Amino acid sequence: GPMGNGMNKILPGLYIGNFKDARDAEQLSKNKVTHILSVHDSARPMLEGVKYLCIPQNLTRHFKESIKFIHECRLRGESCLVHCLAGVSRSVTLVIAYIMTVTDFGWEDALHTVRAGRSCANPDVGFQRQLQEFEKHEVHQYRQWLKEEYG
Repeated sequence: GPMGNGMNKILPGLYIGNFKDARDAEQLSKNKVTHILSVHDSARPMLEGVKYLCIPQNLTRHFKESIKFIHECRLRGESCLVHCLAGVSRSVTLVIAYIMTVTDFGWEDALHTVRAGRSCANPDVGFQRQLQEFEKHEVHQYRQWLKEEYG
């Protein structure tokens, strides 16, 4: 459906879901989620036991902090949930940017990867164009930055 069927594993330690999934103690416990990257303010208090990164549209300027947050979680064997309102566009864009940086993928191959786990994934055209620009002008330096910081 238009807001998914629950939070979905994309890669080991990386999940995408909607705002409801991000408050679902049963899903969070089952998927051992200890980090949440929120691209939508549910107006509800943060949960205990979880490290948050909250992003208040230009998402490119948030790629670096988002990738660091996800990557440091995954390198320590923990699990991160990225969510927005529907888990279709905003969170998906951030996760595509991450996949592009830890692989040699362009944005379309990264979107294929997200859709393999979360079939409702569908960034809106504005974010597709930001990801196109990212693929052409910046992902190669992000890839080098990741190697210099984390080996």
